[PDB]
Amino acid sequence: PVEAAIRTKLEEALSPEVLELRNESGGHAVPPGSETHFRVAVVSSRFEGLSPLQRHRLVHAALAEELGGPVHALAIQARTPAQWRENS
Repeated sequence: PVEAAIRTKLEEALSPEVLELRNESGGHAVPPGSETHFRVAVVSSRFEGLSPLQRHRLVHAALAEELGGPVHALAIQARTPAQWRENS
């Protein structure tokens, strides 16, 4: 399932601390074995040194197949552990 796959792929790609994620694709008339449509939240030490928009544009342009490989539509939120530890 694409949530276990994107978990594994992002753990190979950007070395996470933490994730909270969901598929929305049970909302659509999509074929059996299809999970087209997705949401992610992520914490990683790889997301500091950056503006929030700057890092988002970096995942969206760099990692388009690494996020959206088996998923024809998805959205992210990307975070740092010191922000997540305190308040988000």
